[PDB]
Amino acid sequence: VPDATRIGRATGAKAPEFQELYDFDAAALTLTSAVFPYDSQIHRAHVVMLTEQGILTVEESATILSGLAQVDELAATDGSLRTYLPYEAALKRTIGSVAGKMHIGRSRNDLANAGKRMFLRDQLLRTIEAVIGYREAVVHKAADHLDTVMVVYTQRKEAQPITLGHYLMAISENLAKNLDRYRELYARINLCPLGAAATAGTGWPLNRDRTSALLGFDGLVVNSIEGVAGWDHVAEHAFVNAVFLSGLSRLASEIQLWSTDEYQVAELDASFAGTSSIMPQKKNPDSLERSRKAAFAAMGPLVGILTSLNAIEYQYSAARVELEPRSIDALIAATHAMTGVVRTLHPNKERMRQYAAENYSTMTDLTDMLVRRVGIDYREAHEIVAHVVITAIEKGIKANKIGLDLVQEAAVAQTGAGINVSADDIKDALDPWQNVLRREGKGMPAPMSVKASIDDAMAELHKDRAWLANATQALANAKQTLADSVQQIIQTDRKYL
Amino acid sequence: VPDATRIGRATGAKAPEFQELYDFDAAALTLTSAVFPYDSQIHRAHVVMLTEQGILTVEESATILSGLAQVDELAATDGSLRTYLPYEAALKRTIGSVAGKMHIGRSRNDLANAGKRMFLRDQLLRTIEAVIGYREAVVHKAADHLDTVMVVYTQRKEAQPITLGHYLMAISENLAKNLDRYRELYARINLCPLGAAATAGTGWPLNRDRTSALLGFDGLVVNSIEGVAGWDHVAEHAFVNAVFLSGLSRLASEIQLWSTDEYQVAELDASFAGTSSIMPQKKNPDSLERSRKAAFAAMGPLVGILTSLNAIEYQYSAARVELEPRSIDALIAATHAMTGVVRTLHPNKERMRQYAAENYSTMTDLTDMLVRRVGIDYREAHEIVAHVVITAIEKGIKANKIGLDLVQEAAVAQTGAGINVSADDIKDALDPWQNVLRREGKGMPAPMSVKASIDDAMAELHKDRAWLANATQALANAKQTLADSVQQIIQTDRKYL
Amino acid sequence: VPDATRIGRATGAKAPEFQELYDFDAAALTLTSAVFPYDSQIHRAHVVMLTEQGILTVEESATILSGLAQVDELAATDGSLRTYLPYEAALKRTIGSVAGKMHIGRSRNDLANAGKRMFLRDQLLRTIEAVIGYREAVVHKAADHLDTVMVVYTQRKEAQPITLGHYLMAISENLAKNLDRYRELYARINLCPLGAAATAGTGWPLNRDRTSALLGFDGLVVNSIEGVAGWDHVAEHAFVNAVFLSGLSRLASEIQLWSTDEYQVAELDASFAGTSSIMPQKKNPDSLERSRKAAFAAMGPLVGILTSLNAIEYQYSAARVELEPRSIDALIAATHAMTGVVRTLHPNKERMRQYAAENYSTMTDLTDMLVRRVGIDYREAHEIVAHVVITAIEKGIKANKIGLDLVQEAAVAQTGAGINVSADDIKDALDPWQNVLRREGKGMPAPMSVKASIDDAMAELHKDRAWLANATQALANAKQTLADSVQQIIQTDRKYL
Amino acid sequence: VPDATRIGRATGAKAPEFQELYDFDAAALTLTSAVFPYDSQIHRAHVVMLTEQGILTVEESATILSGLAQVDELAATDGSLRTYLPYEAALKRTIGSVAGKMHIGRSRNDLANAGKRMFLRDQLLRTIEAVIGYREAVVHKAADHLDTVMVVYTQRKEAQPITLGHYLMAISENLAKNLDRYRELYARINLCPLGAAATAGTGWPLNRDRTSALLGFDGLVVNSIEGVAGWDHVAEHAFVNAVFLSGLSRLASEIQLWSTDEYQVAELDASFAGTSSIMPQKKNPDSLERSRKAAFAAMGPLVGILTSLNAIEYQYSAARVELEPRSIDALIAATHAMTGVVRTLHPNKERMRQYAAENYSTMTDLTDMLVRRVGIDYREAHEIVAHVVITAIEKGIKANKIGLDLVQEAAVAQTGAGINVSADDIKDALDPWQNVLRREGKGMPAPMSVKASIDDAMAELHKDRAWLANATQALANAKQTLADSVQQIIQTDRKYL
Ligand SMILES: O=C(O)/C=C/C(=O)O
Ligand SMILES: O=C(O)/C=C/C(=O)O
Ligand SMILES: O=C(O)/C=C/C(=O)O
Ligand SMILES: O=C(O)/C=C/C(=O)O
Repeated sequence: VPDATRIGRATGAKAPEFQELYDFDAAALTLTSAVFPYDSQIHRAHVVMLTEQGILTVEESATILSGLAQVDELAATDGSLRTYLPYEAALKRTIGSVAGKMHIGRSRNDLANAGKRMFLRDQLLRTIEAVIGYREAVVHKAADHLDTVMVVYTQRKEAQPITLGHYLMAISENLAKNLDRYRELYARINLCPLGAAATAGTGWPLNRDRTSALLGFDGLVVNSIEGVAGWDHVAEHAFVNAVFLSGLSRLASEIQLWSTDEYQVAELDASFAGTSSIMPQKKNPDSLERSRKAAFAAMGPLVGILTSLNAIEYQYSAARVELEPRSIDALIAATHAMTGVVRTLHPNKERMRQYAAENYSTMTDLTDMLVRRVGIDYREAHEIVAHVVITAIEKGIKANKIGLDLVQEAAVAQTGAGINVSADDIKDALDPWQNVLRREGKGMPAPMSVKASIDDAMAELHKDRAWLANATQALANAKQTLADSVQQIIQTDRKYL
Repeated sequence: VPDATRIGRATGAKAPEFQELYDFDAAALTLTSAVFPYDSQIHRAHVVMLTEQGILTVEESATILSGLAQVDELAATDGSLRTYLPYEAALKRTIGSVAGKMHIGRSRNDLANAGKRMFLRDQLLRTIEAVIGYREAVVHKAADHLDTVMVVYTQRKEAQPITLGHYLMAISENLAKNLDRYRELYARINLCPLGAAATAGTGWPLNRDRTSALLGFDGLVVNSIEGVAGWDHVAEHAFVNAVFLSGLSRLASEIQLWSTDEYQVAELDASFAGTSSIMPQKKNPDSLERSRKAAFAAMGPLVGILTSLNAIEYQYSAARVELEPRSIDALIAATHAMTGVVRTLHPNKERMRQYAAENYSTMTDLTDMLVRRVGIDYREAHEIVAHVVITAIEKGIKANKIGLDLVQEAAVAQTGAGINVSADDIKDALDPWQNVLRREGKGMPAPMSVKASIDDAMAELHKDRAWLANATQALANAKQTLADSVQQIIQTDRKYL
Repeated sequence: VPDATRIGRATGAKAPEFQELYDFDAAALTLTSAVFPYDSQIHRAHVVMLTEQGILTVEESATILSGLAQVDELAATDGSLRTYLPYEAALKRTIGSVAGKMHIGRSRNDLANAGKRMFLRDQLLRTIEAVIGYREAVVHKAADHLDTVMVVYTQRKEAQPITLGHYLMAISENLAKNLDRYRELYARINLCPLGAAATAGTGWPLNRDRTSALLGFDGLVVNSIEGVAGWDHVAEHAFVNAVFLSGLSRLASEIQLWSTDEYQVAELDASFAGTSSIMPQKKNPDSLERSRKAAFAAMGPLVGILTSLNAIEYQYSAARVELEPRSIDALIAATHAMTGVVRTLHPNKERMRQYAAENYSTMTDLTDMLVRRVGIDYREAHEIVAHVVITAIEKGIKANKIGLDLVQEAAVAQTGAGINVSADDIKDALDPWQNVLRREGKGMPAPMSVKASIDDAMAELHKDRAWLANATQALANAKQTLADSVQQIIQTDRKYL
Repeated sequence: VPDATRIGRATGAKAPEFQELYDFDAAALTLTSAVFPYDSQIHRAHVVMLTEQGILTVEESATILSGLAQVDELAATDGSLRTYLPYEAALKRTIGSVAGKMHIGRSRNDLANAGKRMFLRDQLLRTIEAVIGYREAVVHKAADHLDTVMVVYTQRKEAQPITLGHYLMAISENLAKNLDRYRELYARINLCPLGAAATAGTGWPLNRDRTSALLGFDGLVVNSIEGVAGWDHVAEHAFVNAVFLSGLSRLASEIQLWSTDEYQVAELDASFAGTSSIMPQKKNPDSLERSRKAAFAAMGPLVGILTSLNAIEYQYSAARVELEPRSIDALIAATHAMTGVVRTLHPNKERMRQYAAENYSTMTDLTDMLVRRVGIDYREAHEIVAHVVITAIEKGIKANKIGLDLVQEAAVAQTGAGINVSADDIKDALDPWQNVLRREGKGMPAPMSVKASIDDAMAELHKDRAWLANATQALANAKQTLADSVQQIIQTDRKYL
């Protein structure tokens, strides 16, 4: 059975990244099912620490640890075992009364806070990975379009000539700062609240540092109230998602206008567009609009979470709103979709140049030339060139057809006086590519300036990947260190007891 | 004329911090009037750079710079001159046509982005200052209440014994992370977009680094589109305000419950409470409720800003929502009010202790003691002690009156078997102060543990103040460097030209 | 296997309404799966109308209609068939090329708008039913507590004496107005956009009224753009949900304070409370806090939907955010939970009376008595009684122990003059039940006044149920009328063709 | 001094409605100053009722009423007198101790709730007036453009031919339903809470109906708790503002795309456009973007209000967020601005027609013609015409140049078979005006169908104005009835006492 939406102008298959936008909602896990595997890691790390602190015997610990493996497999198909007390009771039915001792010095409150942090932690690295891939495609695309002259817009009106590469590097700088936000957030998510128990700690002599290290945390949530009442990292995760996706909506919207039947300065790759069930001419920006949809929806969790925090005391509370898997899955799908949109975008270079040459985005350079050549102030030069545009539009004269006669008329009609410039000055001022070349300072569209920004971004991207690789490897090491400690307890018991 | 609200139980005057909550709304500036002084600084810094780049003659520059001082004073009483083009036109009427040259290589777009950043920058240091003062009062208050035994709550139910000092250090840790958020934000606000002009830079050879340095920025917004389209720092400023104030609402709510007629474990200082026009018995938490009001209201700008970014392209746009002075003023007023609330709070130490001793928050330690002494698992010990509580409540027996007989009954009724513990074990387990002393690990309420957290917080507070002092001094130095460069141009012209 | 959370003080099973709060998230349908059955109703109603308009032959219509039944059953187990074009293609594979004719004069745009309206329509009647059951329990509970004297609070401080019945009838009036909001919304949801096709209608001679009537709509969305671009009913549905649940959060919060260990003026029924895995004394308000959680979360869809509308043009758009089943399911679960909370709530009548008599909520009546008996203005009487309270608190004198001596002292100390009232006047003024009886105007807590409000509410509830019964029956009639028309076409073909 | 922004292409003056967008922020009142005049009306109405109930003597009443006039005039220049207790104290200093008796049976709680309702009530009629003027301009504009053929868009892609009049009547239907929302809200705002006093009523025998009638309310908020705790009408006012403005943003956005340099199918009137300080060619949609800005900002109050309600109990609370004058003023300014935008919009009729004829929006009619003429199913006809478009685009053939040859090729290439249609069938199918004429059902763009919608809208507008006139006159009558009752008391005292 084929994809029934790939009819008419919707040729070929959906790009896989495009298809993600349609699949994440039905495939998303509940928070309970997403967090459960991390809870079972906490059970092991907590039991190991209890053993090392002499609170559990090795026999007790080994019996518990082996039971966890059994119940975990039961919970793979029995969802009722994915919350704590049902899980603890199933462990009791599996290994006996000793199961109850794994909760010594512990509560559902610090267990849940820690487990949710571990889930958000992995999802944050997953997000940073996707955002890096987004930035990579943006920069790589820019490197191929240093000569792609086109107009930049302000207030949805043509402003001045730039290049497509110059535009994309604005997105690169946006993404660099959102990656900073995410990395800054990671340092606050990756703190271990275990040891706070209900909210006040415990009399049992826990080693909170050992539990934290075994679970991959880089530090503690120290105060025990903050350990269970702390929720700002959840709100912040929701916010960075929201603000990052607002910039993704803006690019999607920008490309959607580029790809209107009226602009026709860019076209979506067939693999990122759909069509209509009724209108055969439609090549619809489904990828862009469903990406924006996800950006709008990300407003919801942010408001729900902050509302819930505004509604309570500084306590553990079951009334706090969560950041759910389906919200994060939507962000990833949208980020992947726009990664592919950018990679496969087809700019219409000729029409881009045509607009730059014909639709008066070069008038600023004409104004600047008057100021530079004859020394009038900018406001006076501005009034003259404005008159040029008004007259040119009235007469149907494209910007690249503006000449000495029209400029002299405007100056006379506006000041009563001619103005001392040549037809070559005017010609050079109205050449959109010369407009680009002259804008060669930092962050400006001249190829050498955009090229420099690309070089800096490629260096920053290397550091982005390095930060991600180190954070990921640190978690993998701790997770392996924990698995080793678990088997060693089990082997010690099997061998000597 | 006296404060007519200070009647009956509302004795004395409002604390000044309390009064701030009533004054900020009517006293708040428009964004235009708040940003205008920074725009005039930009005019000077931009003109200086134009002069150093040989774009303006010294005569032109000096004439402009002296005119700015004149128009600035006019704008002190003529609000119509607080937007750019009216200001430029007034400068033209004051010094002549040369006024128009101060806009060379510049736009309202990068002028406004930079000016708003300078405003938010100062307001961010103002906020960091206030939050530091908030944390100082919280830590200083904690240092005086290491022995103030009281219950901590979870889900608005008494949980376990702690101390007031232990609770306040949860707030200290919350504020430390919000100070990190604010400092992280500062690095993104303190970037200079000047030189982007409309959105694509300019052909004029500007020195963007010089303009940035003269205005106190620590770096550039490089890409010219990002310079004018960039708005994420505004959304982020709104967010940190929102999440920080949500924690302030939670403390306000916590104290409001403490100070209910039913809890009576704390009382507001008369200078932070009001009364009713009809009910003479009322001592109302006006300070707390208007502080929460400001926290709820801070949700608004965050949503408005993010909505506006989700609604546009990655362009300069006049449709973007701003963070306004009155919102920031509300945060400061609430932060100052809660600073004073915490400083002057009157805890009722005797009733705090009474609840800890009588209302069963010590049952966990009783449970832990069974596990420790006889070795039963925690779940079984938990069921027994639960039976103790049920029976004690039925019989009207306060927790500190629970003895050997009642514990043995519960064990028998629940397991058919007695349990091997002494009356001294039970007595020690139900002593709320011993509950506190036993919780002596990291972040737990034992005095030595809270004392350690205070010591660390005092060290962190020293670094908070140091970061603030350095950031503030850097702006003062640049502002003085700019004033010097302005006079030197004016003096050079007066002397030689 | 038993409910492992029902341990210790969590006796018995969860009330079913309580359990709903734990089940709705994992059980919720996607919007696609929830809307799909309504789409298949639209296919039938649209085909019937095409037949009656002579666009389809009876043979064609009968073949299509019988195929719909076959594909519907396939889609019961094949989720891929729950969007239109896969469904249309499966119908094609089932009955042949004629399947494509069911889309004549139609689009996915007006099909989806109509199908989602039908879904929200049924969910709105479901919500109105639940809210009615909520109000019924509130009023019925009030009828049993006309004598249950207790204090009302303002700003979380005891204010004046009322009754529990009086408080609950405030909730009844709140719910009456939310039922008006919902009924007003229903009239805007129950409009049929079918016939708009893509956005501009069609050349085919459709009978839009017939399609609308067959699907239970009470009218048309006339303009074809509004038919597909119209989305305000979705935003409004989200809003009424949000504001209704904010009042439910406020009642939940009110009861949670009542049931604190410090108030102890009400207690949750065991079937609506939980306990702690660590603290055996906990009787936790899980029902209340998860109900508030749902109220906070309802903020999310409202913001997401409105953001998406603010982000587009007045067009059909795939970027619009939806109101999803899981959000509505959460509201129902919370409404059912609070319905049972109210029904089974255990007020502590004796302690309610004690607070009313002892904690100075009667001071207003004492003030009013001075004004009435000696004729002083209210502000002067207020200052005297305030002095009474201050002195009584200082001396540890409960309000019901205030006598002639203390009142005369305050008057002297405050005015230098005694005051002409008797000890019987004071006694009557400080009697909390007399406070209630004297408040006998409209909407006041006196039994006869609350009884009147109950009578009016019982009459309004009869009209609520009548409106719901009529709306529900109208849909059932249209749905049966449609099923009949479908079989008749099928029978006509089988018999004559 | 001229408007310095009216330079270059920004010719003439701003339209006054355009200028409103720049003035409302600095001119907006605080809520305190906006509500104060209504509070003084309440003082009079409450005193009158106290007199009629025999609680005040005529001498007392007359002395108070005359003092109110004096203090009101003082408060015109002394803002400190615009809150109750300062006002009451100034009245005391003016007429003596008797001033305190105006507060008998009353609180700041029900005074403030009622006063804010009266303010929102007037602002709601002001809003309904503005929205009516908005709808009038939309319908009147539509009546002049029944022949203005143009394409409608879906997903920002050309869809099918319509007319400008047809598009505007979608807005008319949107506004009709928002007027229903506002009128429905009015019935809930226009309820009087006076008589609730603090929250529990009073022992004084007030006539709540008389006070309500004197102040223009159409009924009571009955229950006294609901009278002071009730806030849903504030949230609802914020919501209708938000959803109404979201539709205004969508029209603004739609027109902004129409007026891009690339569409060029409409142009703003010079009086609703601005220009750039740097780019002389700019004709900027400042009116549209600042209108959308106000729509985004309206999200803020809605979220702040609902958050505050979610944060409290069902009590009077000072923590509740308000709907402020500046938010309402922004809506009015945006509504007035878009009223003028629509009135003065310059459609480019020739280019509108050109797009309709050339850019393939007529392909649906071509598809429908195949189905109608040869009887193939719609999906097969759709695939053929899709092939026509693909081939036509490849060959650069405008839609109106598609002929018999190209259609036969597509049919052959796609089915191997020709198709039995004439060149005249194709020609008629591709004629965009015939596309419009054929869409003649209800709500479709055919002139006779749009004309009918206009006739119905003109009838509905007459009823809109009639509802507004009646509501306004009812308030004017009550306000005059109150002024008369005040003088009569004053005259009775002056004459006989
Ligand atoms: O699939 C449809 O029926 C319409 C799609 C569109 O609006 O382009
Ligand atoms: O000032 C009043 O009238 C009431 C205050 C309160 O509710 O406590
Ligand atoms: O279930 C727990 O571990 C704690 C519950 C509570 O905070 O009361
Ligand atoms: O006024 C300016 O400087 C730029 C305006 C624009 O972006 O069009």
